[PDB]
Amino acid sequence: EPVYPDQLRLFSLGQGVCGDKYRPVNREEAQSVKSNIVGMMGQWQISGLANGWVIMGPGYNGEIKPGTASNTWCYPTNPVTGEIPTLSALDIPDGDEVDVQWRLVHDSANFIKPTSYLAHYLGYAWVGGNHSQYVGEDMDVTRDGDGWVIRGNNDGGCDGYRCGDKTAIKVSNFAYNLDPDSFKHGDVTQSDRQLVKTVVGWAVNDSDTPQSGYDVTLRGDTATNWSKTNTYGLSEKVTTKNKFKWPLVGETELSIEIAANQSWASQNGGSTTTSLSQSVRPTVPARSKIPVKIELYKADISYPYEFKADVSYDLTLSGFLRWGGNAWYTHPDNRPNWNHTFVIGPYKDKASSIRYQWDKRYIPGEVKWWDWNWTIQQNGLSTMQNNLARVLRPVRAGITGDFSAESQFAGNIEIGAPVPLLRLEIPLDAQELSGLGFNNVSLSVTPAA
Amino acid sequence: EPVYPDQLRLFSLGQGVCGDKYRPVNREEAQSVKSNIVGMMGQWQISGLANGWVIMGPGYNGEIKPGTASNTWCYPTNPVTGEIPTLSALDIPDGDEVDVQWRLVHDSANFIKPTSYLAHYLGYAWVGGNHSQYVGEDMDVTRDGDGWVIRGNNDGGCDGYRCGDKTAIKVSNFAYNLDPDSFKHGDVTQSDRQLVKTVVGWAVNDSDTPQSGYDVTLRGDTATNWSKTNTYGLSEKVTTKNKFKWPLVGETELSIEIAANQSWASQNGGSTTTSLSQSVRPTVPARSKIPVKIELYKADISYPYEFKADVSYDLTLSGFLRWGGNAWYTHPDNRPNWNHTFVIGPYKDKASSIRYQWDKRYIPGEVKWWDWNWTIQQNGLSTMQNNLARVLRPVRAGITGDFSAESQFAGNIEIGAPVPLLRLEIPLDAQELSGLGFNNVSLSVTPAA
Repeated sequence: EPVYPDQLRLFSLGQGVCGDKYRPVNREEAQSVKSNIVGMMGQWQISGLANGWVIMGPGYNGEIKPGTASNTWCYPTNPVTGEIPTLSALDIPDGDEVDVQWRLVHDSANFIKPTSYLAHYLGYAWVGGNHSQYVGEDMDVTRDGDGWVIRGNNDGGCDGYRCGDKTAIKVSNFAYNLDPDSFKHGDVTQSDRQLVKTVVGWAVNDSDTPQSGYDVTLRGDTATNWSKTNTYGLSEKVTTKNKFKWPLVGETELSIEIAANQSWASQNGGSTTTSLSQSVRPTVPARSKIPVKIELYKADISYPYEFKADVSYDLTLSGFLRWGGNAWYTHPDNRPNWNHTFVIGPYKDKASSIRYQWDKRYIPGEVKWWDWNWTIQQNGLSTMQNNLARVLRPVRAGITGDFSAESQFAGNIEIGAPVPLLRLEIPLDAQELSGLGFNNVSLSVTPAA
Repeated sequence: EPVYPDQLRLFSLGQGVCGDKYRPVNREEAQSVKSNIVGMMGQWQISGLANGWVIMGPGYNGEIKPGTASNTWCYPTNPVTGEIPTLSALDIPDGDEVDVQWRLVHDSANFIKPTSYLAHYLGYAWVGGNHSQYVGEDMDVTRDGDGWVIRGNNDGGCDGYRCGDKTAIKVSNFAYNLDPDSFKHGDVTQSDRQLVKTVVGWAVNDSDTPQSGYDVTLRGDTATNWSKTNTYGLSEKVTTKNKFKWPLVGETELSIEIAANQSWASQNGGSTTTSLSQSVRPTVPARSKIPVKIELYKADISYPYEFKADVSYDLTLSGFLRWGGNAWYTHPDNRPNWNHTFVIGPYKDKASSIRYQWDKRYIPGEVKWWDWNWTIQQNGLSTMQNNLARVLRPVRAGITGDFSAESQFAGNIEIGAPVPLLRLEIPLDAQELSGLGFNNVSLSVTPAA
């Protein structure tokens, strides 16, 4: 009877008052899911729990102590049970795309067997070859254009009504979305950082009155020459939902961003240029000057990287539905030749979401596709969870290569101790800085605004 | 004027209804933070925005479309401005404790400079050695028991009231909490699952009445032998707040768990027996028997692992407060020798929490220590934000080693096509099975419920 974070619900109805049909989560429970509750709160928020206890936002390390609050963390009085576990991803080794599909589609234990049992549990008939008495066994795996078809082998002769019409399991419409959070790198091959130059000088306040309201700003541009290899071909078909900054490693800093909805192998490197945008606002006492320093750098890195790409695809089951032993909601007995497709990956619509239908299996208005509750009474809550936990298991391919970058950048503008005497007195040799890789470098003393 | 995700508050009062002193977040605002709002929502949760618009939970891919809901995502009508930015973590490689601490503390850019400036901005005097005009330079970092002290060098003479009384930045009381989520693993060295045996038999329905409503269940014991190495000593002082199961890699199922509050290096292996409890619900027709199968495996895995430990510590600033330029709330001008600790990491209390004091700087009765608003007027909001961001930047140390496991388990109980002719006639050789490492194995038949 564990509490399912995702069923929790926050209410604002007074001390210890839950919305209708829910009840308060007590500390004991709050403790077991502490991580998930704090994660849904504001930094300094205080929400109430049962029997004079409260739980605090991450700002408070999620402390749970005695207290009162007008809002309450509530949980269903009649909790929906048997959620589908989320197993750890099945890592597929990088390779060419076919290398990846092959390894997935021919995996008996992790794919063929479990998707087959699904079709079987749903109601499809003859999901297995004539050479086995068990389901998901003796199955030919045939290529069919882009997708793959998995059917029971007919070789020889079978015996049973329409036993000759084996169920097909079509796998198609593959996509590989790169997960920027799975970044990882090896031994930092090349690494080093040099101080190519320090720009020094003064800012002066020639008056008898001190000065504040003036921003000292330094602008200019520099560059970063980078490159990344892509050991395999799958790279050509992997994309990111949204752009991102390449992770920092070591000390050296970089300015690199990968585009979204664009191939990973098409963004193999290049030379981009960066701005310089510091703007300090120092106070200089009348008849005085502060020393101002600016350090210029040049560093570079080399290291093997590795990101993970989530593999998603369409699962299509087609054959005919059993007699007095079916899971469609109408429960046909005319052996209709059904054709359904679930999407194994991000939500698309209710019809294709095993997870959706399964989690709303109790709101009658929602059960418009598969009667998940029926499969549960037929095989038992466990067999169903486990079966689905395998089919919905996260499949991931690894994308690897080499990374190397060279960049130049400025440190911060630093001001020192004022000294007895706003205008600047710091020499810039536009020519020289340029030679070192710093362009249109300039320093502006301008009124604050 | 960005919306601060962590200032959001959910109310359950009806379409568009926010609690007092709060207003409904609109589309555009919801857009710019979509990632965070959807990350604070239950999987299938649907919450209202302004003007009949609704934002959906993560299970729905966080979709924003026209809709109505009972609860509303709200925002303050007077938010606290200028939140301290949260930078990207600073990853430090594995190594012995001192080495890890050294790499953090001896870091000028990420540590010395930022913490020095903090002390400078707060009013501490002489935060730098007399070899540099700039704050945070010519700093001597010395070992002070278990901590470290960063104090300005004193060689030679100095010039300034009590300038020989350099402020000291003392870093101490380090803690390291391993993040079970940070888990990563290299190339799977050893890996493979041998089918050591496959028990086969039949389940017979001695009646004319098609029996069902009873489930067959296998049960017994078998061991899992695991070992792991810890490359460095940082391990001896790291823990986990709560226990956890070791992550599943490949197919080889395991059952192993790390205890909480037990040094990582003290849990390097052992042999832990694991049970086995499969079960199926065979619906067998009249006068019939079905073939049942149970494959028993043996698999082993080996791979280098790596987690991440969050580094926390106390930061104490001590020196005297500058005259006419100070930030303690009472603003002393008697150059008192001050002493103060900040806890850099999880929350501990108000006095030692920069984030708290910063977010509550506009509540008069909350300003009992440092006057943050002062520093803003003294250096500018942007300068203060960037400094505190560097100072509060998350620091994670990496934990590494090798892991290897060898276990045994049963696959699911599979059943086949019922055949013309509940008791089980599946033979179990206790001795054979015990000789293969499978003990107390048995098959029971009981009422499905």
